[PDB]
Amino acid sequence: GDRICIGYHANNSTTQVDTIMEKNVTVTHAQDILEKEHNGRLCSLKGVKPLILKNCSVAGWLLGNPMCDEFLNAPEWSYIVEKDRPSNGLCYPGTFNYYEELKHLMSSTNQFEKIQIFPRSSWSNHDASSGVSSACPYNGRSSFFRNVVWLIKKNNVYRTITRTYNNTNIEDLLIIWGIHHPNNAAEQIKLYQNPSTYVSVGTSTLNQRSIPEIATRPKVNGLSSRMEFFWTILRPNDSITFESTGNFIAPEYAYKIVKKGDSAIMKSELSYSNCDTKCQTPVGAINSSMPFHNVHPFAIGECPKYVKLKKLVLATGLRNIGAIAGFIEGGWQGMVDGWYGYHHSNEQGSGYAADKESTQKAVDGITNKVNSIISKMNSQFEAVGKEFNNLERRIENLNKKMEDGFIDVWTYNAELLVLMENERTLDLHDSNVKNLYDKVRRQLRDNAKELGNGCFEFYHRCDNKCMESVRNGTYDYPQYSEESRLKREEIDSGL
Amino acid sequence: GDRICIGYHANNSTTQVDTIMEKNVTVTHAQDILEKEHNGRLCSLKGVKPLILKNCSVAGWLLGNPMCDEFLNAPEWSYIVEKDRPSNGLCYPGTFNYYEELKHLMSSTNQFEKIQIFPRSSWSNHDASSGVSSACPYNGRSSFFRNVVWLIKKNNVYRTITRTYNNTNIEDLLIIWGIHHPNNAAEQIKLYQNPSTYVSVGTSTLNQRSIPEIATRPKVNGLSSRMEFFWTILRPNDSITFESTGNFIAPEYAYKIVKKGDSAIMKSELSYSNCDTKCQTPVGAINSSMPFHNVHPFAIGECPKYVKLKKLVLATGLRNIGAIAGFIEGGWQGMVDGWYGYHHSNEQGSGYAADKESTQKAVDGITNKVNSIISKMNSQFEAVGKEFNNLERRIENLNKKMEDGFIDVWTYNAELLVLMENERTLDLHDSNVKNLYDKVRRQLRDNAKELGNGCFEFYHRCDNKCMESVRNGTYDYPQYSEESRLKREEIDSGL
Amino acid sequence: GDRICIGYHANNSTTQVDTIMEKNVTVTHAQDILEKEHNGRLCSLKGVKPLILKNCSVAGWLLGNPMCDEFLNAPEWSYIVEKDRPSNGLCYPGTFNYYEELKHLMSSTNQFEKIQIFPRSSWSNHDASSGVSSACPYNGRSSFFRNVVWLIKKNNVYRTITRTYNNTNIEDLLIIWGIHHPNNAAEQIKLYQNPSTYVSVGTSTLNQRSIPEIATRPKVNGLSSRMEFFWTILRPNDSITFESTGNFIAPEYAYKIVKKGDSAIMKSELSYSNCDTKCQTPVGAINSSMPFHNVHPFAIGECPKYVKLKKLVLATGLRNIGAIAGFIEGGWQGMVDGWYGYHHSNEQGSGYAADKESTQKAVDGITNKVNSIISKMNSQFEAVGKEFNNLERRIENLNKKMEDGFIDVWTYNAELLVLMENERTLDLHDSNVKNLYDKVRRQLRDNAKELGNGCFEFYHRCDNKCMESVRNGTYDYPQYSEESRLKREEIDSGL
Repeated sequence: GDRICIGYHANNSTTQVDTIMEKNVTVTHAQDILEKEHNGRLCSLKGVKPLILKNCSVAGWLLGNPMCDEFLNAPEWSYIVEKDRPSNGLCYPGTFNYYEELKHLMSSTNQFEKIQIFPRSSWSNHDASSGVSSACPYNGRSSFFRNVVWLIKKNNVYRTITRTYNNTNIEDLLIIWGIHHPNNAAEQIKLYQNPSTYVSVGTSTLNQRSIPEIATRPKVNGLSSRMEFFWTILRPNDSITFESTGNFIAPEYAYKIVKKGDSAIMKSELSYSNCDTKCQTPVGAINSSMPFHNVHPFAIGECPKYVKLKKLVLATGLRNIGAIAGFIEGGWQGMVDGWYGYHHSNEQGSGYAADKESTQKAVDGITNKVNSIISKMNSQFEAVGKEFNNLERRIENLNKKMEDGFIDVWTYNAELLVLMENERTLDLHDSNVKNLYDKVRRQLRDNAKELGNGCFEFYHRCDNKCMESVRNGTYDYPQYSEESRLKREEIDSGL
Repeated sequence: GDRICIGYHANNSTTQVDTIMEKNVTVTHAQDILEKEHNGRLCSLKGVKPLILKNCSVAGWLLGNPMCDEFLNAPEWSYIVEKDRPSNGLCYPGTFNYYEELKHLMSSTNQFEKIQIFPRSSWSNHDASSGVSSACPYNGRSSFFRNVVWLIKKNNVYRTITRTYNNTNIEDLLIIWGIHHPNNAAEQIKLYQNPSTYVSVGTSTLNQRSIPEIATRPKVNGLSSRMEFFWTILRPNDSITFESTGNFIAPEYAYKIVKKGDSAIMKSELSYSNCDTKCQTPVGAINSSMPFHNVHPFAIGECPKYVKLKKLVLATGLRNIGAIAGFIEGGWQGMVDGWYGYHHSNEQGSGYAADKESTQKAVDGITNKVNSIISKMNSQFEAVGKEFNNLERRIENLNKKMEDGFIDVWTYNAELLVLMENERTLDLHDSNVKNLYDKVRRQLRDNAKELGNGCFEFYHRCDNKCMESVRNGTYDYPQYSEESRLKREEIDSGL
Repeated sequence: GDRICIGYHANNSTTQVDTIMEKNVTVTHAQDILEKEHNGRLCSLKGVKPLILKNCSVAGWLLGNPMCDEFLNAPEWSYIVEKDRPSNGLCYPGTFNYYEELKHLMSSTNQFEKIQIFPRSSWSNHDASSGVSSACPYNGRSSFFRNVVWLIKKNNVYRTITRTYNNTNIEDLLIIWGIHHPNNAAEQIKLYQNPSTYVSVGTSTLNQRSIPEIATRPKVNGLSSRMEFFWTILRPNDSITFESTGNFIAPEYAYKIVKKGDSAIMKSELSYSNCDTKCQTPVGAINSSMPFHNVHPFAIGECPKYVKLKKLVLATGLRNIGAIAGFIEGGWQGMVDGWYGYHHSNEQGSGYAADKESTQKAVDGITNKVNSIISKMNSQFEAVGKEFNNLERRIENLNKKMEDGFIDVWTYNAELLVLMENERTLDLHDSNVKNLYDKVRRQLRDNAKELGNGCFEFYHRCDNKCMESVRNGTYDYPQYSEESRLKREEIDSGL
């Protein structure tokens, strides 16, 4: 009898970590840091709803394709949701110049107020009612974009238009107009009389004469004529003036840009649910508590940072071992309120006391290391949505390589960070047990025999209140030096 | 007599590694991981040949510059090889609209099938034979692009063309046409009669009237007129219709895009050899066995990852030391089938036994660390070739900075990874010898004296079959405790 | 009496470092590596001055806006300085085609030589003197760009211009011309007679007919007409020919590109001072001695690498502790010419000798580790300035994300590098003290008692010239083995 042992925590845990060196390493304690679940709904972003375009495209909405619903309330949004291939775009076929630029402008803007600038009834000298087509049904009748006017010759006359709007607002105004490209020369004259026409737009920034390009094209949504649209931002206290002799698709309404800020155009097939999140992805929303996720790269909100991994587990405690007598043979499930500690084995004692001056010293710098790790990726790359047209493949690929590029880097970074100070979290625990041992050996010197198992046997009488002298770093050799002085010469001369 | 020593491997190796701390550190074993050789040929890519354009540019090929050879067989390719400045481009001078976009389309496509769409003999109302020029010799005669037709007024008449092709194929069709820009008004009328002409193209996606731009320009390849070309992808079950009153350079043949996939347009001056590779660079092919190379950034195939370094050597074993008696003084060339081990020195023995329960435990986690390192760069940036025209410098520089950017990052990553767990591979070996020592000391306790050289001398009789008791972690103190009990009191009372 | 202790340096230092584990860790020695000061001036770059555009924009300079001063001396520059919103741009309002491309060309070019190509007095058949406007005052009179000529009908005639310049120079020539867009058809005819006009330019590379676009626009700087400018680089031994029937704004002077190289267009509000630097940022210049700075991302010259941090401090020495008797209790302010060492305590001695064979061995591999760290970021991303127009937002954001992207990566890299081998610099010092201790224990074996405080007491007579035997690794056990042999049996049998 008369012993003392130095050992470490063990427990029911089966949590597993990885390092550079080893795969699958059972530990006492560890934190998962990778979110891999989503709710598969689309939700508001911290109280603020998305604009859900339904089966409509941004052009359908902005121009007022009769099939799309205007948002009369002038709502603010958190993001914009567009199906992958919407069905309500340019119902009248044609092009929409710098369309993807306009889409990118939407991503920095959060609220529109639709404003009349040219009332549909103020073109006394032209027909403002015949401009409808079988390509734009509203309740089955022929119709047309609601926010622009197909101007057409009145009484076989087309008096040359010159008309100005002064932006007397505080806000930028987004204005859209268009031009008509007919099938053939008979169709031009039947609509706008004057055989040779133009649409001229002027601001302080933009100067543009535009000309009808007559060709013979396939029937899209039923027609061969096309309609090409343009757009501009009119700054405050600037004016715009349109002049045309035919083919001019006039704006009636402009869009006040009333709130700029963080927004997004998310391609998703889902629809709205009564639900709120801090983080939305196109295939559902995230419980943004953990620092990394792998659900989707195009997540918006206050989000965890995206890494392409299947698991990412931080180690925080010991490995896990029976495990009898001392630290060399494993850890003690019998220690509970501490990570490293002791075992009495006394004239009176049993054992299992924890050294908390190095146990909370350990839970100190690892829970301080833990969030230090989370915060140094505070600045990690978040991807941003963008679109490109069939003649901008190179930049679309440039953009794609850049975003895959950074995700790969940051995925490597995140993994190598966990793998590495996982190996140093464990290498610390070992070093912490090994140093507990040396602080008791450096006090109990002559008066004890090193058992080689991580325990010591005492050449003296110990006493319970003297084995806190060793736990407290207080044990004085002299006060029982003279009792050990004699007993050991008895072993050298025992049996 | 009566000793035992603990030591490590040493060998004839002169291989050298680096760490954060030290340069040039001789080791027993190490793996080079950086490929720096190439064969200077161009080869097929795993059975599949490159399309070698010879002295021709992609436009020369596609349009059929009489100097370039068509590929009648409709072959599939692995990559496309274009000299840096080809000599057979637009032999008739002019421009080729969105040329670099078309080049980028080639990089995702692997096979064309040339298809007639408008046979050269089906333009009854126009001259299809006079359209040749002295800028396009074939065997010294005047000639012209073979895949397009220079249509010219027949009998001083130019009846207005309107002609349609319906893509009744499964595949995308690449179609090329062009327009003619003459020197002066006399030259327009002499060719196409009608003084004012146009070329109109329509699909469901594209609408384009095109107009002859007459100017007075320098003589390129001998002429002052120019010819401007356009192109489009016609989707399946879509049609295209061309309408023109003059200056129209008609397509005869279209290109079926019959195989899309991984391809590339490699600028290289070399020519084909009878040779095959897993990895091709513009200056030669790579023996793609090692994980990194530094031959060229624009390598394609299954390739090692590119880093801008001159050397990259992983450490896998001990440093390398004579080195007499114990581990404190160096390692033992006399140990051979193991990294760490022992030395007998017995009543009967000599020495040199290896501790394999920690020697393959070491070759375990380092050859497991080795390929763990290679695989975490599985996702490292591979560069992709792109071209830009003289008015897209900014993006070309954007693209260049991005690709240099990522290479710099991944070069830093690769180096810091080797340097760092090189220092921990060695720091492991030290720790492994130092722990072998402690497992024999923790068993042979009283019955041996620590010599300070990494050896122990026995206060008892050892026995060969008891010095595997120490190698096996089986040595019991008691079975010869009583013999050492006495001998040591004899030293304290010896001479 | 009769002792010896092993300990480490301590000092007056209060310098603090960080690691992954701990914040704020006092040390003996450390190097700051982050520059955070600037002088707030703009200076020459290693003898070579900037071109300071003052209240002028690159277009104002190049075209010769009467308000901007030509640089008659043909100076070379190091960078170009442009205010954020200059006030002297196109004084005559209009556009400048591919303006941002031209700005990007300036960044690779270092010297212009202005060259006459078409003297203002060589247009016999047109008025070369009436082309001035109230939008371009020089000393209050009406004036105009000095490097281009507003050509106007002479005597109600406008003879069709055709005029050629052959670039007979070694250098690329930058040439600028323009076209005039009038208010209305009355204004066209009053200036250039011929109602329908064009401006045609031809080189071997460029073919361009250009047409006046008459519209009704707001009054910018007082006018509603606009003027649109173009530009091209004419290669050596190529020619350019302009042909026009009206509205043609002719070049008089071209710019020889006489020196290409490293340059930049820095947006800054400051002005020149008599001052020189190796590194300039828009808000001032940097003392480019340290390896990192955080002053500004758009710094040019030989510069430290930019990281977004507030501090970055390398550890190079010990932590800092009284600290009495041995290494377990702290370090000794009394050791001065060394990091680790000893303390005599002798029949004659006092103490405090330094072990320099492991002290310069330590200052060796850390000052070798220090600059190894600085050099592995030799290849770190340096940002490059670029501009984009209101219809290139997507790429501007692409460009912005790329440059923020790399800065974030390299900022993470730099921090994780310091934090990590700070922890291994300190973990080395500990290991170095702990190994000093073992080399004296492995020699003084039986003849000394381990005190547990990092000191040993001698069972023998020591001698000053024998306690360099322990510092030199020379101490032989035998020469005083027999004196200790006896004394220790006296302790076991003392009182």
